[PDB]
Amino acid sequence: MTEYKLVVVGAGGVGKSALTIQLIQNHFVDEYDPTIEDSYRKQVVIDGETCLLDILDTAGQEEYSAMRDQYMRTGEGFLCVFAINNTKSFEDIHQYIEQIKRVKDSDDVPMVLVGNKCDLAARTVESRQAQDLARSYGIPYIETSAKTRQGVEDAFYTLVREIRQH
Ligand SMILES: Nc1nc2c(ncn2[C@@H]2O[C@H](COP(=O)(O)OP(=O)(O)NP(=O)(O)O)[C@@H](O)[C@H]2O)c(=O)[nH]1
Ligand SMILES: [Ca+2]
Ligand SMILES: [Ca+2]
Ligand SMILES: [Mg+2]
Repeated sequence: MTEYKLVVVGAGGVGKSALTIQLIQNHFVDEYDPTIEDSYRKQVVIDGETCLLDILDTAGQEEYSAMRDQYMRTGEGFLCVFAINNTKSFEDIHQYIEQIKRVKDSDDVPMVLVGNKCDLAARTVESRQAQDLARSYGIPYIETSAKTRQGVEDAFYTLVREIRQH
């Protein structure tokens, strides 16, 4: 079947694994469990087509930035996640996008900017500023909550569609 190599990237703690676990396993990891590198392969039906999601869940850890070039090379589409209650993760997310473009020698690589944790009250990143960043890059912006599942399928399936229409 058609396969989509998705990579989830972003600062530590933004909810990369929670987004993936919510998508693939229909539940929210309310727990501390840092990722090194994790891979999920789930066969889904998206707009009537059977396809294999091959999702690589990466580490936000401040080191491990050598293992990062290798999965950016192989990755087909990228979920670029920050948390709407963590301005630093937003500020850091431009650096991931830049590294994706450098490692893939392209600025037309399918990407979705994801503002996660949108259930929380103490938001520190306004949707308007996330909008501008996504617009400045030519990529959609989608807010998610891995806790309530809001926007989760939307974020991942839009990424698949960005790949399909690329
Ligand atoms: N309220 C809320 N908490 C969330 C959400 N997503 C993740 N969290 C919480 O935030 C923490 C970090 O989640 P996690 O998915 O492990 O983040 P990560 O980006 O995968 N971390 P790492 O880079 O270390 O692998 C956990 O306590 C998790 O339950 C969300 O959508 N809403
Ligand atoms: Ca290069
Ligand atoms: Ca181009
Ligand atoms: Mg994780």
